[PDB]
Order: sequence, then C-alpha cells, then structure tokens
Amino acid sequence: MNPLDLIAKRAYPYETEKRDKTYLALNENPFPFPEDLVDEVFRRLNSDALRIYYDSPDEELIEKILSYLDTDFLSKNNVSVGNGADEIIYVMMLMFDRSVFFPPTYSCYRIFAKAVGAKFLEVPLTKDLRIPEVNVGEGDVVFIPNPNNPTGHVFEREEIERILKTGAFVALDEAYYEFHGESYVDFLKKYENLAVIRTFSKAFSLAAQRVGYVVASEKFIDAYNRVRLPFNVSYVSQMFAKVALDHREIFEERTKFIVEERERMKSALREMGYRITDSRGNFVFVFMEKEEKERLLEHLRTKNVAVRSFREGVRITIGKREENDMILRELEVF
Amino acid sequence: LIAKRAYPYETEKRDKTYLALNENPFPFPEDLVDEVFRRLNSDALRIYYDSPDEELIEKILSYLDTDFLSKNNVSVGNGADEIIYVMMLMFDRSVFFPPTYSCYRIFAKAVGAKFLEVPLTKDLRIPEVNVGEGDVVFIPNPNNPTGHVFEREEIERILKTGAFVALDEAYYEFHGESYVDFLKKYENLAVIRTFSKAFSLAAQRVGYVVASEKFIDAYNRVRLPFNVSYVSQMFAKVALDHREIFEERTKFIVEERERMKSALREMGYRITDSRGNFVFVFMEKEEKERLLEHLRTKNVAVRSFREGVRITIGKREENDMILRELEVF
Ligand SMILES: Cc1ncc(COP(=O)(O)O)c(CNC(COP(=O)(O)O)Cc2c[nH]cn2)c1O
Ligand SMILES: Cc1ncc(COP(=O)(O)O)c(CN[C@@H](COP(=O)(O)O)Cc2c[nH]cn2)c1O
Repeated sequence: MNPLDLIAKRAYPYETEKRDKTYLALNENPFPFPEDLVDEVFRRLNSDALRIYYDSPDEELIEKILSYLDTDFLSKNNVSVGNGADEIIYVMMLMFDRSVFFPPTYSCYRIFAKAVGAKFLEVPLTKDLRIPEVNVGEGDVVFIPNPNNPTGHVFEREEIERILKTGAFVALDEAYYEFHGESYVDFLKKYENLAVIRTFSKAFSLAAQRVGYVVASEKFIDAYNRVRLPFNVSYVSQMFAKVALDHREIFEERTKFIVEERERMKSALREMGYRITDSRGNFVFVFMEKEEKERLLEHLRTKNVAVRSFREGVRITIGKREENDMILRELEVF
Repeated sequence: LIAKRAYPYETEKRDKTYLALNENPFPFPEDLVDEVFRRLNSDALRIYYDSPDEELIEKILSYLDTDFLSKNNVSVGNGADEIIYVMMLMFDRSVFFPPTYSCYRIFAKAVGAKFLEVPLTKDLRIPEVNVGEGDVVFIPNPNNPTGHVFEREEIERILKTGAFVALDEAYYEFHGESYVDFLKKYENLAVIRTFSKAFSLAAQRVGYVVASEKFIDAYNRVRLPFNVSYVSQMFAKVALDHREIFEERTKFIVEERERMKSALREMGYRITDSRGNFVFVFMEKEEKERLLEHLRTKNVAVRSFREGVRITIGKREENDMILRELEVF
C-alpha cells in the first residue's frame, strides 16, 4: 500500500491531452490516413486471423520494411517492430544499465526512464545545440533523436560518431527521418553498438495504431526480441503498415507537402524577425524569452490554437495550409 | 555485451489443426468487423489516441456489472500480457506458483524483476510462503495450464498477508465467477481480464485491469501512454456491444470442454477439472512424446507441459478427432 504511493511520486502523473480546435502540439501528420487505404486494410482482413496470436513482427511486414530501407546488406534478422517507437525506447531502457540523453530532447525519455525506475543521466546540449562532453561507455544507451526533438535540428556526423566510438550503445531515434533526407542506417555496416528507431506515426498518419521499427545488428535485434512483449503489435496495426508501404508514393507526396510547408513557415518567421531553428522535422521551433513566450501562448489559447511550450520557447507542428497560415497570421499580429 | 539470459523468441510453423494457444475456435464475426470499420474515423488514425479511451471504460464497467467500481478503478493494457509486464516493473518482487502461466517467468526475467517460483501443492493449492508489501503475487484463476480454480480462502490468505495479489482472470468467461467483488475489502488487489479468448480477439491485443484507485493511478504512470491502438479499442468496444454473440460461443466452448472431460475420464486418462477453454491431460513424459510425434504426423498441435498436454477446445470436428486420437492411443 505505502510503497505503491512510492512508485507514484517517482514518476510523472498520468494525464491525457485536451485538444484544441487547431492542434499543433504533438507532431502528428495533418492528413488522416487515406480513406481508400483503410478500405484496402478492411478488405485484406481475414476475420479468422483475429482469433489467433499473430506474429507481431509479421514476416511480410519485415520484407516490406527491408524493401523500404532499400539497402544491400540488411536481412530480416536486422529488423523488429514496436508498439510505437515509444515501446522500443521503453524496452531499450530495460535492457541497458543506464540511459543517457541531452536536453532539450524528446520529453518522454525522462518520463519513461522514471516510469521504469531506470538509472539515467541528462547532460544538456551546448548553447549551439551540440552534443556535450560526456563520460559514457559500454553499459549505457545514448538516446539521440535526429532530427532532434523539439529543435528538429540535425546533429553533425562526427557528433554521433564520437559517442559511437566510446563503445556506448547509440539509439539513433529517427522518428523524423521521413521529413529529412539522411539516415544513419548505413552506419550499421561499421558499428554494431547502434540502432535506428523509426515509426509509422509521423509520415504515415498512423500514430493511433502504434507501429515502430528497429534496424540494428542481429545480436541486438535478438536481444530486443527476448525482452519485448512477444505480441506487441496487432494484426490490424501491421496490416495498416503493410498497406501503407504498398502505397508509399501517396505518403511521399504528403511528406513533400509537409516539408514544403515547413520551409515556407520557417521563411515567414524569419521575415517577421523571430529566432528559429533549422528544423528538419515536421515542425518548426521558435526561441522565445519566457515572458514574451507566455504572452504568445495566452494569445494563441484565446484563438483555440495549441502549440508545445518549452524552456527555450515554442514548438509548432506543421499542419494543413490554413492552419499554418493561421499560426503565421497570429504570430505576425502579436 | 548484450547478453539475454538465454531465452529466444520464435513461433514454429503452426500445424494445420492448432489447439495449443487457448485461442477461440471461431473467427471474429464478419458483421462486427464491418461495424468496427464502419465506426472507424480515418482522421483519428493520425493522432495519439487516449488508450484508455473514455467510452471503452464505460463499456468495461458495464460489462463488469458491479455496484461499486468507477472509471477510476479500470485501465487497459496491450494484451493482458502488458498488464502483467508493467506490474512486474511496479513491485519489488513477483511471486507465482508453477504450474502457472509460462509468461510470468519470461516477462520477469525479461523485465529484470526479482521473482520467486514456489510450486503449487500436490493438490494444486497455493503453497505457504513469505510474501507481503512490496511483493506482487500472480494467480491465474482459472489456472493456466490446469484450468483448475483456486478457493476464495486461498486468495484471501495471500490478501491478508498485505502482499499485492495480481488476480489473473484470463479464463474467467469460461468459469463464470470473478473475485472483483473483493475490491470492497482489499485495496491490495487487481483483477486482470482480456478480450483474446472469449471474444476471438487475440490478434488485436486488449487486456484490462480492475483495482483500487491508488493502484490504477500508479499503473497508469508506469505503462506506455498510448499502449492500446485506436482500432483495437474499437474492436473491444463493438465486441462488448454485442457481448451476447460471444456468450453463445462460450456456452458451446464449455459444453465441448465438459463433453471431452467425460470421455477422457471414461477412457481412463487422468485430467484436471479445467474451467477454462481447454483441457489438461496428464501423461508420463515418454508416452507424451509419442503422441506429439503422432499428432505431428496428422498435422495436429497441442501444448506440451511438464506433466502433460493442454488441449484447447476447437470446433466439434477437431475435438472429435482429438478424442479419437487419444482413443486409439
Ligand atoms: C493466464 C494468462 N494470462 C494472460 C494471458 C494473456 O492474454 P493476452 O495477452 O492475449 O490478453 C494468457 C494467454 N495465454 C496464452 C497461452 O499461454 P501458454 O501456453 O504460454 O501457457 C496465450 C499467450 C499470450 N501470450 C503468449 N501466449 C493467459 O493464459
Ligand atoms: C523523438 C521521438 N521518438 C519517438 C516518438 C514516438 O514514436 P511512436 O509514436 O511510434 O511511439 C516521438 C513522438 N513524439 C511525440 C511528441 O513529443 P512531445 O510530447 O515531447 O511533444 C508524440 C508522443 C508520443 N508519445 C508521447 N508523445 C518522438 O518525438
């Protein structure tokens, strides 16, 4: 009884979001999952398959993932899935002795670390958003989203490479890979102490279905597979990811619109005089002085607009054109 | 090094007639499947959807049909498995009694949780043990893989101990009696249920928990925020809105179970008094190996355990061939 309250008080309280009319605070894709693809999924659905325990990493889903990665060195043994990239990170924290990340970073790193009671360390990035000096080695997992959350800034190659050389296991969280070009998947050829985490959540408009995947060494994937829940991804969720990848041209078009919308907003913000990051994610970040930031949030709240607030300022997710314009119009006049 | 305490993952090719995973024998209804996609909002697939959704809690509550539980007493997991997995991250030590669910050992090792396996007595009764606050005791009732039911007294004794009881009612629909009413006295209890067996929804991963508000609150802070997909929650909701179609299937399942139980006894086999959706046949290992091979020859798969085989109830035909097979054996 008493120790359970001790469990609480150690982790952040569970809360749910109350979405405003124009929600741009969770990096969700602006467009719904394509309706004809939902119908495709409905049609490929074998009602008899619902009653069975369905191989979470589906054999054909791995194939599609491989296909998508389009490398010449990967095999099914280098890939696995997660109930969202969230679970991959979560279980990864169960696997290593200590988790290491650098704020500003994906806020769930801290939450999940405290949730599972894992030992972790937060070393802040330089004022230049560069990876600080740190003492890590085999035993630690270093979580590096890249593009970074919520800055969306892209780290330099020697930066990851440095951590990589320390023998520490790097978990390159490529949650925003799709909205940026590069990917360190190829690095899997030189380093074994690395894992690339992806999701269907941002570019495939499937955040509600929870599908993440990991590309890494056979030894890691095997380890991961022994630690994760056996059936972590539903038959229907996998079906959504497979259909999704069968029509990637569709989402390539949406991603292009998102990026073209990101740069448009980034340009407009500079013109207005705001300090912003060189975000390669599906969002933009604005540096603001607390007091002027708070003033901006109150104004936006008055207009049913929700963005993500941060110590450094605000993170704005890219939405539909009329939402992006709205953000610009309210920022202009303020 | 990335050691793993040697315990791989894999699912060999399921034989044609698969009776080894306590899976419902019937497909999810075609029309409920239709209803699910009917209520499917495409715009909601792109957002992060409250896993324990509000309507899902209302439905569950309604299905539990009690006079005290409120929304605060219920939560959900990505399969009953996830609820077990997270609970093991919440307590100092996990205690369970073999023969018991094989995944308790697996998830504990996997989650690095301290655990103690104390075998049930020779009469399948909860053994005497030193447990109290800090400890969490997993008791499936009906038990897996025997299907036998533990007496209320048994559960209560562990409860008085002050240790937390994780009452695993994965097979409840086939038994008919829950100890969820115990939440009126003990706060150190959680009942766990699933949609995988009685609702032919094993593939969609939806489990749920009924416990004290303090426990629900701590559980909700340790689990993944969005552990149950939007569509999975829809599937559970429609299943509950048509709960009578599954009670019919379940009635059939139990008939079949009792029918096989009489025939096996008659044939001379020693069995447990299973109240789940399967039977348990005791077999002296060597001969068991014989059956397994034989069945392997007929494309038939059952589950093998140290004391025998657990055969899941399938369609009337599958059951018939099973009785016939055990007969000619
Ligand atoms: C007693 C018990 N508790 C929980 C579960 C989980 O059900 P879900 O996660 O689908 O909601 C189960 C399910 N049992 C099996 C078979 O068990 P065994 O043959 O390993 O002893 C199905 C299963 C689930 N995860 C792996 N296998 C049970 O029985
Ligand atoms: C860096 C990073 N990694 C993983 C994920 C999630 O992947 P999945 O959806 O497959 O689990 C995210 C997503 N970011 C979210 C917004 O973060 P914020 O609360 O700090 O603004 C969405 C989210 C998902 N769970 C909680 N929040 C990510 O950015």
